[PDB]
Amino acid sequence: MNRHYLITLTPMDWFFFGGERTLDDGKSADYISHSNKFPQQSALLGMIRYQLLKQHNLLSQFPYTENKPTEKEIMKTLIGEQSFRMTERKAKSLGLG
RNA sequence: AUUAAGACAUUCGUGAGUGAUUUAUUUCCAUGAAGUGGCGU
Repeated sequence: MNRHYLITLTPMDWFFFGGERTLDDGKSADYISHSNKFPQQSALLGMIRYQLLKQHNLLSQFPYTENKPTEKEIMKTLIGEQSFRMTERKAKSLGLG
């Protein structure tokens, strides 16, 4: 009913985890891009959602579509209807699928 | 779907320009074209 897994990630090559991308904003990029030693938990959650959408073959491919609202419902109940945001940081549930 | 995706440390570039294997050095030093007469007593 509620199965728990342990997921181990083995780096097969050199990895790069993004930073602030800038000490300011506007249009500037950073000439030196530094790698965080750890990814954000948002990255882990998005990886889980993407892999779940890969197992159940419901992926967003090539320009743009509307994804067959029944498929929209199944994707909502699989991965949730929304990404990780800190607006719902006090919500009692993860809000995902 | 995850501070994400795309991005050759690459383009142009003669190991080239000036440079006498030249300067100094006697094929020279020593050396007899010389030696001897013979026989007919």
